[PDB]
Amino acid sequence: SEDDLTKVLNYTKQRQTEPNPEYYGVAKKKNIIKIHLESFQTFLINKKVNGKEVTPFLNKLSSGKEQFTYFPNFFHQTGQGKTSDSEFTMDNSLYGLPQGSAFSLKGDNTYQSLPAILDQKQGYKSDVMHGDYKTFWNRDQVYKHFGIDKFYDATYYDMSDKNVVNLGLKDKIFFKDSANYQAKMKSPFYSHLITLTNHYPFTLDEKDATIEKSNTGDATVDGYIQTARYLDEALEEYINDLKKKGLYDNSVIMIYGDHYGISENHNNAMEKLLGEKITPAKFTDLNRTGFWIKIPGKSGGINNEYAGQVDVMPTILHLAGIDTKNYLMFGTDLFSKGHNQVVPFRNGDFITKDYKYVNGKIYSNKNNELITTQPADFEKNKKQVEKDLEMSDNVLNGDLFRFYKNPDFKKVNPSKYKYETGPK
Ligand SMILES: O=P([O-])([O-])OC[C@@H](O)CO
Ligand SMILES: [Mn+2]
Repeated sequence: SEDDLTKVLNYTKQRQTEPNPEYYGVAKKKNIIKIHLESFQTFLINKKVNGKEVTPFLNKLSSGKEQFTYFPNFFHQTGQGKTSDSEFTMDNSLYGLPQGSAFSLKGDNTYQSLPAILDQKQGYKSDVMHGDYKTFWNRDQVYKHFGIDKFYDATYYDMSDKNVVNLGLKDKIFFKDSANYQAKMKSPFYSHLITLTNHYPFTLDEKDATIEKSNTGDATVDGYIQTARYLDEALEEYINDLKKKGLYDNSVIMIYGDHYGISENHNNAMEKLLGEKITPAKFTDLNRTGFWIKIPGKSGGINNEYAGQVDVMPTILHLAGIDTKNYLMFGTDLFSKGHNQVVPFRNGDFITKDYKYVNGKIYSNKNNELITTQPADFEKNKKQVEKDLEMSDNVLNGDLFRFYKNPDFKKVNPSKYKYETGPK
């Protein structure tokens, strides 16, 4: 069993990259704000419906002219855990499980998570804010194992009828109250805001909508337009509030969609919306969920690197100026020249710069046309993908961090974390 840990540690060594000297430690001890966009897909970026931009603010950020670096080729790598899978991978650089939810099933495993590393190395206090109750997706248990200090769940927000839609709190009230909670925190903090409104079935009260539905006839797709617009507006206003509170300029700010909102069940309506048949290759391309990052002292831009949510943890750690040689991680720093441009999907599909592998076939990214002559690096890349998923599963199924005496990590005591019921 310590042998099983050893094999995984050895496996993750070869991909390790040196930080880019232009980015290394540039955000040391700066506040880090992480904004989750529920069910957000980047096919929305620059999209118009009835002549109106669905997501006008994120369109500005995605221009590269607004202090954020946008990655248009950034993919979620989630499975059945949905939001919890995305959270898991964002804070651990490990995959979720092939079936079921790592949060629900591995909630008392041992972890060496991002928030705990930031606390230990640099005195970061961590928090999550979310307008649902704390035991959904077993977050109450899981976050103590991650070493998250505070969890502002639904009990920190007014959950009256006028304030809720679908699963709970409306994003505009969420961001407004959350900005006010962040303004009262001590620096350095690591704050994760998880939104809720842009969630299946994508229902929005008429009085809240500012764009009309598309007219595909598919209620899911047509509704998604309105909730996506609403989230875009909530976010624009949130960024405004940060600027007013003095929490914008000197914060690392990251924004990301957690996973796709529109499944292959809606291929008819998506063909109408996007004006193209939704083939398996095309659906794979639509799994782009986006990453936007603003780093103090650095200009924004567009970076076309193919990458996944596994790459976020090592990127943040290198921005903080933390040496990561001893962390068991599957991703690599987005800003390093050695970044590994292969993105495994939970189902064994994967994408690279040049081609994608989807249900046992290879397609060129240029045109999504079938490739018949195997690329030079295909067997190497396919093997990496398969071994990545298997090795990550070995960590979760063997609870392998139990056997790791890591010179750069003090074991978390989960009983030291408690999330009290809020005033609301
Ligand atoms: O996992 P899902 O269903 O996308 O997200 C739901 C939640 O985050 C609710 O708390
Ligand atoms: Mn989600």
